[PDB]
Amino acid sequence: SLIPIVVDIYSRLLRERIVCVMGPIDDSVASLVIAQLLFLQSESNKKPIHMYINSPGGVVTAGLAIYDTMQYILNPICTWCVGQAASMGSLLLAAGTPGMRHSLPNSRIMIHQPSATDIAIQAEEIMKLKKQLYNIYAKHTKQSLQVIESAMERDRYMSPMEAQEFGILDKVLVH
Amino acid sequence: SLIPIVVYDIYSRLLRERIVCVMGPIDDSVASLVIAQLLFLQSESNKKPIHMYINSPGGVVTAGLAIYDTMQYILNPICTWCVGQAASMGSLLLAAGTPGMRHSLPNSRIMIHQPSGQATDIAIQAEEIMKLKKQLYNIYAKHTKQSLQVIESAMERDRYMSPMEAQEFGILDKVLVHPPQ
Amino acid sequence: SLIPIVVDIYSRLLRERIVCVMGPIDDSVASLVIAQLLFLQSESNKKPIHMYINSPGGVVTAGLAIYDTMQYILNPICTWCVGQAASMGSLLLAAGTPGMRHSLPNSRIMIHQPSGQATDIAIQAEEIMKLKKQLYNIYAKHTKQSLQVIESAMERDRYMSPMEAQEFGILDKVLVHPP
Amino acid sequence: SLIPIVVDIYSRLLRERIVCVMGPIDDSVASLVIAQLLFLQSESNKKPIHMYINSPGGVVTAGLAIYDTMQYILNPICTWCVGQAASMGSLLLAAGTPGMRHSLPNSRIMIHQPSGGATDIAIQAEEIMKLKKQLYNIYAKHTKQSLQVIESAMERDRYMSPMEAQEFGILDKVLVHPPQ
Amino acid sequence: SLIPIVVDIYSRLLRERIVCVMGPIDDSVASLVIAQLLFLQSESNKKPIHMYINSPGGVVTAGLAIYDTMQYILNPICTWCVGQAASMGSLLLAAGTPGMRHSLPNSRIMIHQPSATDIAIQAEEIMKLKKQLYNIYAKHTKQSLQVIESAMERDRYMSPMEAQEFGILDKVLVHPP
Amino acid sequence: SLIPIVVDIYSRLLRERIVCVMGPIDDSVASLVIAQLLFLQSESNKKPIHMYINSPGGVVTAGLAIYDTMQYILNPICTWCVGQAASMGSLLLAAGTPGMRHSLPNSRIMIHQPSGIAIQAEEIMKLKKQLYNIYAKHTKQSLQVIESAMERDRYMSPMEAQEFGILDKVLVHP
Amino acid sequence: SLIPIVVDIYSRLLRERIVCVMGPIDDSVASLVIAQLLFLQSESNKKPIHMYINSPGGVVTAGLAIYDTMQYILNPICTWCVGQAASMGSLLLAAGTPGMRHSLPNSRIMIHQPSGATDIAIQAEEIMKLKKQLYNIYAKHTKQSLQVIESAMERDRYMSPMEAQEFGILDKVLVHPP
Ligand SMILES: Cc1ccccc1Cn1c(=O)c2c(n3ccnc13)CCN(Cc1ccccc1)C2
Ligand SMILES: Cc1ccccc1Cn1c(=O)c2c(n3ccnc13)CCN(Cc1ccccc1)C2
Ligand SMILES: Cc1ccccc1Cn1c(=O)c2c(n3ccnc13)CCN(Cc1ccccc1)C2
Ligand SMILES: Cc1ccccc1Cn1c(=O)c2c(n3ccnc13)CCN(Cc1ccccc1)C2
Ligand SMILES: Cc1ccccc1Cn1c(=O)c2c(n3ccnc13)CCN(Cc1ccccc1)C2
Ligand SMILES: Cc1ccccc1Cn1c(=O)c2c(n3ccnc13)CCN(Cc1ccccc1)C2
Ligand SMILES: Cc1ccccc1Cn1c(=O)c2c(n3ccnc13)CCN(Cc1ccccc1)C2
Repeated sequence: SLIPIVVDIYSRLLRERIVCVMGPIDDSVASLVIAQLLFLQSESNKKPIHMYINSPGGVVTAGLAIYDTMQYILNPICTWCVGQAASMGSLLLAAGTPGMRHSLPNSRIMIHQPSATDIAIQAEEIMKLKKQLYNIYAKHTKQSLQVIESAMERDRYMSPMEAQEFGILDKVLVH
Repeated sequence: SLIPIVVYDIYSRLLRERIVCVMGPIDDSVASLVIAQLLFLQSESNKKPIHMYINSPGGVVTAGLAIYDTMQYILNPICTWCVGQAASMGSLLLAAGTPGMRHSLPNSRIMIHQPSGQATDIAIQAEEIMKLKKQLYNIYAKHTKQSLQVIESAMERDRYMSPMEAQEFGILDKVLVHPPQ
Repeated sequence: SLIPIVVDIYSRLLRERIVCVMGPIDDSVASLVIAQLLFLQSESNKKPIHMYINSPGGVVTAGLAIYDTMQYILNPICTWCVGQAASMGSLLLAAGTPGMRHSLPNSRIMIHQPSGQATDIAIQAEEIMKLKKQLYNIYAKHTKQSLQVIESAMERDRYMSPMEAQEFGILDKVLVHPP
Repeated sequence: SLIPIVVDIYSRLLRERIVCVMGPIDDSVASLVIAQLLFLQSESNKKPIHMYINSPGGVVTAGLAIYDTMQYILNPICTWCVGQAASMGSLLLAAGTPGMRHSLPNSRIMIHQPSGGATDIAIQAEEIMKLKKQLYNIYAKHTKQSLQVIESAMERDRYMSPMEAQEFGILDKVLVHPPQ
Repeated sequence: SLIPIVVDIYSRLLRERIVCVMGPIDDSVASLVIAQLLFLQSESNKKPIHMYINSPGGVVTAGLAIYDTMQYILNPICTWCVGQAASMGSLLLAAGTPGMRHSLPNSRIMIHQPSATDIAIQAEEIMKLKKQLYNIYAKHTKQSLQVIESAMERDRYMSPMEAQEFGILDKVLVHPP
Repeated sequence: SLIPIVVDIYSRLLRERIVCVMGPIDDSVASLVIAQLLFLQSESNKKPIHMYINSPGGVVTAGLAIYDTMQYILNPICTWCVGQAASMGSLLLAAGTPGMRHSLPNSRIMIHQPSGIAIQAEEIMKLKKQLYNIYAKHTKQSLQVIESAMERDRYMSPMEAQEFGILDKVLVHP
Repeated sequence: SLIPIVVDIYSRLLRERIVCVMGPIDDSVASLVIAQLLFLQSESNKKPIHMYINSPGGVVTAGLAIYDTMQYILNPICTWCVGQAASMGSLLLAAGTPGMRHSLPNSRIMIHQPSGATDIAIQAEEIMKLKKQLYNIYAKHTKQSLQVIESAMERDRYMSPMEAQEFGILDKVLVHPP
């Protein structure tokens, strides 16, 4: 028992121009997501693309690959948080086109990074990655580096409204 | 190991009947699957009822809340049906059905008590577990019409309800033995 | 090596309106049996449905889900025991339509419940007992035996012959060839 | 191993009305064999069915499920022992239509049952004896040997040659080349 | 794993009437080989059947199953040893139709049996199987039982020419005629 | 779930003349990449081929197999670093056609090799020297610069990769 | 990996008469390679076959199985070393048709055998018999003396393509399409 067929449902979502990041982020997810984003831009570089995010996070470099692809394509991107968006998941959520970042009412949003890496790396390198995340979160939340760094220190989740206040998303909708 | 074929694919057939199955433990991939089916069925007709079959011991809370938010999101009425059991997040989805359209078979077991803990994708702090718990208190109260204190006390009891008890408590609306007609 | 093709045999059985409970019972089996039963009722709610049972038991709640579905649908249900029907398997066997519960001559039938899968999640003493009582009532309903008779019999760790099962009220007919 | 294609080689064998019981016998093998036997009966309830046996034995109840099915259907059944027919395997071999039970020349036949298990769930001492006595009666029925003879023979932990199995009543003919 | 398509390589060999015993021998291999042999006979009980052998051996009863099917069918059977034919593998190689048992130049051939298979069996039984192997080898090589028993006692491989002298095969070929 | 269908998604990329080196490099990855490179050349020995690299590295000989095929085929090869190009990954990135080596803004490049198929000390060193020569050929740095730089256990940004000669362009938008 | 489709990549290579030996060699690989070689011979007895070799070695008897098939078929065989050709891999590389044995510039070639390979454990005399067969094969195709082969295979080392050329393992090292 695996995937149903419709009048494949995940292919159906791709016809809707929906890209799913609904799990832990690794290099395989990144490749699949990136391949889909470039394909949808080709079908149309003006029509919006929709990203469904239900991820606890994952590999940083895998997440930044998706982010860079989101920034590369010309399409407006509507991000949708369902379930949760934690760590790199919340970075992709905040990277949506301004005005088009949404969450469902009961989602949980976390920008705190966990205590991840394809290979072992040095202290100076984890900190360079961390600082890249600070700049991206700052860019898209309109918050200063300081309040980003301090907020990412708190090991906690935000509600959709808190995330809206903080600048991670724009709209919280029930229907 | 083989999923039989009909006059094609039994589970594709249920989906043509607008039937979605939550028939096991709930995790992120189940939620991904259910959610996609609900949004698909809505697009075929946003007024025609959808039916959700629930035989689940529970699972990941955020995955269950993902399904719950999608249930409340779509315009369709939703009939929930409990066969076997609806425990933990399973009973939440059962109680989240359209009022008057929440059913159980006669011998099912319903539990709103949450398990002591794999209801998390990643380990979390004490304060977050409590925020999630209160989210559940509010949802059970919203759909059962019981007060917070009644829900909080009831969820502290490690027990299952019978369908008739679940009906009196406001979790479901009718217990069926045979089809009306 | 795995499942030939008729000119799929299990899909052929489903054309015959045959449903298979041929292994241990869990939520996955229950979901598949239930989907088939409802599908067959829609093709026709009067044509008999046939359930083949060769099972050592399984999850109680999953077995009750099948049982409830059997009782829900309009179709008459012929139950056939090949090999054995143990624990929840004998409950489904006994739940067939009166006069339509069968067994092959050398099958083994046990209504004794094993000690201690059994449940999907761990449960309290009171819950295990409430499940046991649901079995008592079902067995009493379809065998026409009193509760005390059921409770005492289910306390014996033994198997029955098809004949003993007929005398006890679990099945109606024991057959060697097409009756 | 990956089956080739001519259409699948095993679906081709089913068109020839050949059912294979190769390897150990469990509930899944039984459900499959039974389904094939009932299917072949429907295609023609008089045409012989052929059963190839290369098995070391297996679950008793599963073996009896196949056996009862063999006795249920109308069709004649030819049994062919290739390699070995041990324990429940030799019971299916011996349950073929009288006169249509065969073996290749170098096969090994054993009616002795294996110690311990053969069982889907653990069982009491009285039940295992009940099942054992069922096997005595089946072997007695088709070999035309007495219960005492069967009980004593199954106590010996040994195999038979095809000709010993013929003289004992398990099979009817040992073939080296295609009969004409 | 990644089996290429030819406008299925292993089904192409079956069209050529080639059966493969290309690994260790167990009941599943025997079911397949036997099914293919009977299929090929039915398409023609006169045309030769070819058996490619690169096997280290395996289950005795499984190997005897194939052997019996080889002797059963009417077709002449050409056996071909590529790589190695050890234990039951060498028996199948030797069971080929007289004059049609071949090997490539660098193959290794062993009639020595390895020191469980099938199920746990008694001492008398394993000896009965061993005696069945002696007789088979003695039939197809034309050696006496004494010669067979002593040769199977040596833990060693033969070259194709040694196996030719011994009677296990008839032709050692480098290239086609 | 597995891969989606469009009209498979990676077969679509191949129709675009895109080859993916999107994970750790091993022999199986090498044989697949190689076959796609030779196939694309047959389709056309003149149309650019694009290589997407998100790799932490892998087997050296496997990576050199890919590198040699890149240098063999006549096509211009455009390399694109997304996420990271580390160890052999950064070598294939630098092996692109001059002027056609790219990276997205937040990628990480590392030419340091990892400390680690059961070979002798002389052979590990022979292999390392081959990497030096290759990096020196395509970055236009001298060997001493390559050897000292590969000693540092660090990652480069795309911009320092550019000034070092690993890539040519850092793109943000089309 | 997930094999892509073109309008299967490895079946496209086989239509080019390319057979791949791109990993460790075992009876499974040999069975497949042999089947491909005999199929391509029937497509044309004389058209060259191409063999891509990126292998660390494998079972000796499996390797000799492929080698015997290579010498059996009438087709000329072009060998192409990419990545590496170690132990039995280098034997297959060296077994190509004289003048048609190739390597890319950065490949590594090793004729030294490993110490551990064995379908079934064997005696000491047998493993030396096999070793002698490898000696004779390498001698035949490199045109070196047995003594030269025996000494070289002691040295636990890899050769460069140009060093394999002057030893007689291959004939051409090329960078771009000739
Ligand atoms: C039409 C189509 C369909 C599927 C995928 C791609 C395309 C078109 N298409 C591209 O989108 C790009 C390139 N390219 C080459 C030939 N066709 C295409 C070259 C690289 N470029 C930059 C890039 C790389 C990775 C991530 C983000 C951005 C994008
Ligand atoms: C027609 C169809 C078929 C299958 C799937 C989707 C659709 C249509 N369709 C949507 O239903 C939604 C969006 N969208 C964008 C393009 N097409 C669609 C965007 C937002 N999304 C909100 C959402 C997400 C998860 C759970 C609940 C609600 C709904
Ligand atoms: C036509 C068809 C085909 C396949 C499967 C079902 C159907 C028809 N069909 C039903 O049988 C039922 C419902 N339903 C909704 C749309 N179609 C159907 C909803 C309620 N359900 C009650 C039930 C649930 C579980 C177990 C037992 C009984 C029965
Ligand atoms: C025509 C056909 C094709 C495939 C499978 C079955 C059939 C016909 N067919 C039966 O053979 C039987 C029943 N049945 C009901 C509708 N069709 C059929 C019901 C009872 N069953 C008894 C039995 C069961 C298992 C083992 C041995 C004997 C036989
Ligand atoms: C036409 C065909 C196609 C595939 C497979 C077989 C056949 C023909 N065919 C047989 O060859 C045999 C039987 N049989 C029955 C219907 N068709 C066939 C029954 C007896 N069996 C004897 C045997 C068994 C095992 C090994 C050796 C010999 C041979
Ligand atoms: C047309 C096509 C399609 C797929 C693959 C190849 C081809 C054409 N094609 C070649 O490209 C090459 C050879 N060859 C033989 C028949 N067809 C082809 C032989 C030698 N090989 C050299 C090589 C090998 C590995 C890596 C790099 C270079 C190139
Ligand atoms: C046309 C074709 C296609 C695929 C496979 C084979 C053939 C043709 N074909 C043979 O090549 C051979 C035989 N044979 C019989 C019927 N067809 C064929 C018999 C002997 N075999 C010897 C051999 C075995 C292994 C390796 C090398 C040589 C060669």
